[PDB]
Amino acid sequence: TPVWNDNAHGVGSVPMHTDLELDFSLTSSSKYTYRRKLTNPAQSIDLHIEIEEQTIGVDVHALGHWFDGRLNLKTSFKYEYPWHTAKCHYERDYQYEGCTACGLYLDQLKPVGSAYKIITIRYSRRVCVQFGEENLCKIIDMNDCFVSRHVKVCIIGTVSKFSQGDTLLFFGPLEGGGLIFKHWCTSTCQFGDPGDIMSPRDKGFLCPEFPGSFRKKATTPICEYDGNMVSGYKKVMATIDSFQSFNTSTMHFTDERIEWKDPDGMLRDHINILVTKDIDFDNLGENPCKIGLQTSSIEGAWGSGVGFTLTCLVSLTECPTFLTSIKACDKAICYGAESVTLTRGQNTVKVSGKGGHSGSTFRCCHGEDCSQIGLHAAAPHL
Amino acid sequence: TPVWNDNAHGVGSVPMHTDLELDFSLTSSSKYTYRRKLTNPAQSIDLHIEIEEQTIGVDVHALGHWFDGRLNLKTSFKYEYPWHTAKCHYERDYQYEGCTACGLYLDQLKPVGSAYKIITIRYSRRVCVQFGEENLCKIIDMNDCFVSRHVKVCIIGTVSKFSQGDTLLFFGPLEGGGLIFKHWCTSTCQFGDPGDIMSPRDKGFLCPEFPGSFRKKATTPICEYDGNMVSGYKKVMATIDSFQSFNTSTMHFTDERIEWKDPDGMLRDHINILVTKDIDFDNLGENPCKIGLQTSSIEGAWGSGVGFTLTCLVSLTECPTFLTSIKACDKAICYGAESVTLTRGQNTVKVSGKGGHSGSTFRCCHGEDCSQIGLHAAAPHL
Amino acid sequence: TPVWNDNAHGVGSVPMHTDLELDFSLTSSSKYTYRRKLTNPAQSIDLHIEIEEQTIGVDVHALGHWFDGRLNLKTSFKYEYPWHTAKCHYERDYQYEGCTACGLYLDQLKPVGSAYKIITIRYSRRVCVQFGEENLCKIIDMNDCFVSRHVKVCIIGTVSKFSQGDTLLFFGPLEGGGLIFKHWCTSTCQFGDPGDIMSPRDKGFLCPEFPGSFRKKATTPICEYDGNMVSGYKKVMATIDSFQSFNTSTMHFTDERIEWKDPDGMLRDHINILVTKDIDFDNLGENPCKIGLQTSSIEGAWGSGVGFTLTCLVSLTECPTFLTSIKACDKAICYGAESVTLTRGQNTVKVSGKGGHSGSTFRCCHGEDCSQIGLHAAAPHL
Ligand SMILES: *[C@@H]1O[C@H](CO[C@H]2O[C@@H](C)[C@@H](O)[C@@H](O)[C@@H]2O)[C@@H](O[C@@H]2O[C@H](CO)[C@@H](O)[C@H](O)[C@H]2NC(C)=O)[C@H](O)[C@H]1NC(C)=O
Ligand SMILES: *[C@@H]1O[C@H](CO[C@H]2O[C@@H](C)[C@@H](O)[C@@H](O)[C@@H]2O)[C@@H](O[C@@H]2O[C@H](CO)[C@@H](O)[C@H](O)[C@H]2NC(C)=O)[C@H](O)[C@H]1NC(C)=O
Ligand SMILES: *[C@@H]1O[C@H](CO[C@H]2O[C@@H](C)[C@@H](O)[C@@H](O)[C@@H]2O)[C@@H](O[C@@H]2O[C@H](CO)[C@@H](O)[C@H](O)[C@H]2NC(C)=O)[C@H](O)[C@H]1NC(C)=O
Ligand SMILES: [K+]
Ligand SMILES: [K+]
Ligand SMILES: [K+]
Ligand code: NA
Repeated sequence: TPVWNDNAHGVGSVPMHTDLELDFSLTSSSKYTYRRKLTNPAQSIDLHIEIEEQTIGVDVHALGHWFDGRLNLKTSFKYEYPWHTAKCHYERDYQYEGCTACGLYLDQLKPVGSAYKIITIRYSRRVCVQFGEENLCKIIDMNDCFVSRHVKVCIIGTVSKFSQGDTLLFFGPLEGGGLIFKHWCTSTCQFGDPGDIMSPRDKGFLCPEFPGSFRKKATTPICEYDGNMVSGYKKVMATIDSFQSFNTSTMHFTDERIEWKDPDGMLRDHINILVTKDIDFDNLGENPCKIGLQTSSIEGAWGSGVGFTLTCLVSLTECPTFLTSIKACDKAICYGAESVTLTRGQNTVKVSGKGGHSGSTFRCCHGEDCSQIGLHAAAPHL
Repeated sequence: TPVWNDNAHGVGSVPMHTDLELDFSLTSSSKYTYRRKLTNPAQSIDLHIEIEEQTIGVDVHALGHWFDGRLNLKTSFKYEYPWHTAKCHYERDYQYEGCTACGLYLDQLKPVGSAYKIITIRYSRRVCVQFGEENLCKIIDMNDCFVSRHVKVCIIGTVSKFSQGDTLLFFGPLEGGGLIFKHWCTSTCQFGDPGDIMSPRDKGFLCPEFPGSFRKKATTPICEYDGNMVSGYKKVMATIDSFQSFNTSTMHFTDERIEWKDPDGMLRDHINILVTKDIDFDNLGENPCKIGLQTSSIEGAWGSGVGFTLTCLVSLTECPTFLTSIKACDKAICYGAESVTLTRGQNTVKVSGKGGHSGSTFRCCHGEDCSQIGLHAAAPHL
Repeated sequence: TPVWNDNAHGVGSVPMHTDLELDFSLTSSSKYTYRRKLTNPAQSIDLHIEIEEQTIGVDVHALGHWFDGRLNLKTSFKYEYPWHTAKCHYERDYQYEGCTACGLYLDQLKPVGSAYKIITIRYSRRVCVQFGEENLCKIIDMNDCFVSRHVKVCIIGTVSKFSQGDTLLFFGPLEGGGLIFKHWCTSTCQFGDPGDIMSPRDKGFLCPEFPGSFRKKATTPICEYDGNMVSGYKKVMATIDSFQSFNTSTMHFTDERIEWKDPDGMLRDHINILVTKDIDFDNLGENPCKIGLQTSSIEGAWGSGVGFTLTCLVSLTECPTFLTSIKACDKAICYGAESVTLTRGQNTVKVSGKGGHSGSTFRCCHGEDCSQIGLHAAAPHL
């Protein structure tokens, strides 16, 4: 007969047994403080609420640096091309009757920015509530709720600035801001594209294609190339106003993740705060079920839009069944979650996730509780 | 003087005459159940609420299968090319002083997945409410409300995973999941692009372009082609981690539509449930207006991002005017809606819609009531 | 000790001291009216609320007209090409032993539509509230709240139809509707792309690239070109159902901005209206701080996805500190905002914005109050 469920984050209330409601639209980039002494219609309760500015957390794959460069054309006339040491090149031989060779190569290379592929975007605010001698702080994700015996704080919002798959480019001492690219080259990079010339890891260029053709023109042959000769950096700069900038504040780069506070004050979210002074709220997720967790296996990749899957062994006691969520987390960041009705005893639960880095150990978690160890996922782009 | 309007789905309440509020953030992929006996401060009322998991419904155009293949180059030397039977080919003749022909053709073709263009995305939850001997179930769209005399259930949420225009690729026995492509080729498909080699309907390939050039190189000429030789499937697989996967559960494919439950447990929506035990809510859309409906004509297409327009003849009685919505629906799925202030008597109302398939008969509907017949739209991509 | 903050738009209420709540999901394209006489459990208060249809305001850059055309190939044999007057052309000379010239040129040019790049998208509803002899109307942005002593109206919603960076194409007497393009050419335009042939300002074509190659074939040489010969307009029309249409009503074009009401009746937003008859709401943004404003400088561009930055000199009196927002606005439209904790006396505040046109004078604003003059930003695409 029981059907315990902790996936509901919120409260049941009797509107006549509630004492205070705060309901408002708040600038995303602003904090908010509320302080009041709650008195009886000779004992007072101190209420102190602090809501911090909206933070964005983006799980990314670092793509390395984008480069500007010049495309050079050379003519030579077995026996190797004069330009052979160039990493990025294209050639055609005209031979017989040794050869007579046309070559293209990139040179005057210079890094212009660092690029990051968006894997996941999540917004949150840190919320702290003191009610009497109770003090509790929690990072509340947008579209989730802070729940306590006497106070509920729900945040509801939407933002459409960034999308999964976008590429963020930072031109310099990041902070300040960057550009969003919606069409950074991936499966085909041709010279001229945004993202054309990349160095994924300081060494090794991923060279673009040169889709055009050579031609040979009473003396010496002269080579011509009839494709595009303008680098992607130059083409983008020539129409820079076509691209979308964003600004940042208090940036924090870590491996495969960027967090910051977006200072765009045009954005708002909705905050609702409900307080009951006497009779406790009915916590909708209250239950007597107890969960033990450990990892079993993992497959897939960090830093990947495809992602990974963490297999968890989950033990349920004190309930016949329990509808809940099992998460894949490491160091207080969660990368995926699976809603599941557990049955009493052992359960096997697969959790699909995305994000993290080579050093991540993805743990099986329930609420704030996690397994003793996590598992590493595989590298992407092998 | 009257200005009846049923476009407001919700209630007016006196907060002191309300008995229970449930307010919470719920895991999108989780159900929720609430059961309580409502008692007087010796007669009890059974309250039973069942909210089902979020479902996504996507109106799509089935694009057929994407293929891998190999690009082959041949040299021949009136009188037809040795490779002439290949559906996808490209040739250049070098003649005079019969010809001497260079050819490219695709072969070793193999279907790798089924592709679907997103036309419309809608999320919903089925909500069932028992209050006493009243029992009512309704599919509630995200950002709409369930309304009854004693209970309101509103769902508010946002999801940004899928966008109109995205292409979904399913690699195998769909269920499990798929990939999202944001740049599947449409107006120009070149060999190497995602979507390059398609078969829209099991027969007939839509062949990609081959943008490169041929060249002819003491004996026989040998042809060369200087464009890309790697298929789009291979190029995408080589950088697969650049693309975004999604997972699915309890899939249901129908013609030009896919429905499933997304098991991503990181997503949440907001649920508000308000209950009045005694005095009925004021239903904000209550009215005495009566509507009769029939179709008049249709133009445009199913399976199209451009869409169709259904013209409806709508009769209004019992009101001088009525602000309401007229919808284009078939088999309990609605594909478009027009808000309109009807005037007493006959009205002509045009409803713009998107989606459906060749067998769809788009009917004129108001609320749960529809015309006796619907009209077929035209096919896309003719 | 004080920490005044006006970034919270909303109210604190005691639920037992509130008299009426309206909560509902409203068709985006519908208005809503509520009229009631508020009576004591012999004096009545007239309540009259009018909510107007959702309006979209899009800051854009007008891209000029897109053209259809025909690609013509000519052979000629110092001394200028027969086709030299064509604005869009491509040539290769085959010379020595004067030249023998192959040329391509565009002709039969015809404008097919007007294109606009989306810079910013904002939705709003006009809300008017009469409570007794108080009457107040305000344009309320989605996810903001109307706040007065006796009535709060909050709008919460999300729409995903348009994105920053999309290109809107209007084919004719705009109104009716248009097409959305997610991949309009920017940094590289090749013949065949959406956006290939543009005229930014009635004179001057921005010509596309012709990435293919010429070749020369007992008499006269004949030129061939092996690249794409089909215009972008024709290629798009050939697969028009792949693109997304939208409809419009009561359009209003101004320089670099378009406003309209989207008649898509499938879209809804959420409206909450709370009324207290007797004791005034606690306005969460109430404060005694007083602000003076003037511009100091500006940099950056109108009509640009990169944007501008307006530097404001802001004087704070009557408070030691004040957390608020300073905006960049002109003629009752705001283009950016910065949340800031001002300190008593002078402050320098930088406000990042996007949008506007050459005639815009961006002013420093707080609430409904603005500086006496604004500053012009620079043109984009110079
Ligand atoms: C959720 O999806 C993952 C992802 O794997 C799928 O990705 C799709 C894009 C598509 O390519 C499909 O063919 C592919 O299976 C599933 O994980 C995969 O499962 C298969 C079969 O068990 C394994 O062979 C893969 O190694 C494995 N990959 C990863 C990264 O885990 C997963 O099964 C699916 N369901 C759940 C509950 O996570
Ligand atoms: C809503 O838009 C449709 C779509 O038709 C428009 O699509 C735009 C993308 C653009 O190309 C524009 O030129 C085009 O008209 C309108 O329907 C069309 O209306 C015209 C004129 O009556 C007819 O000739 C078309 O056949 C018709 N097409 C379809 C599919 O119905 C429609 O009028 C407009 N308004 C409403 C209220 O639906
Ligand atoms: C908010 O961002 C703007 C935009 O300028 C940045 O844009 C990024 C896309 C990237 O290219 C980065 O290199 C670039 O600085 C900042 O404005 C710029 O600031 C610099 C340094 O002071 C000036 O040299 C530029 O002229 C100026 N441009 C504009 C349009 O204002 C701005 O500083 C930043 N911060 C704030 C608070 O607005
Ligand atoms: K080439
Ligand atoms: K070609
Ligand atoms: K060329
Ligand atoms: Na070529």
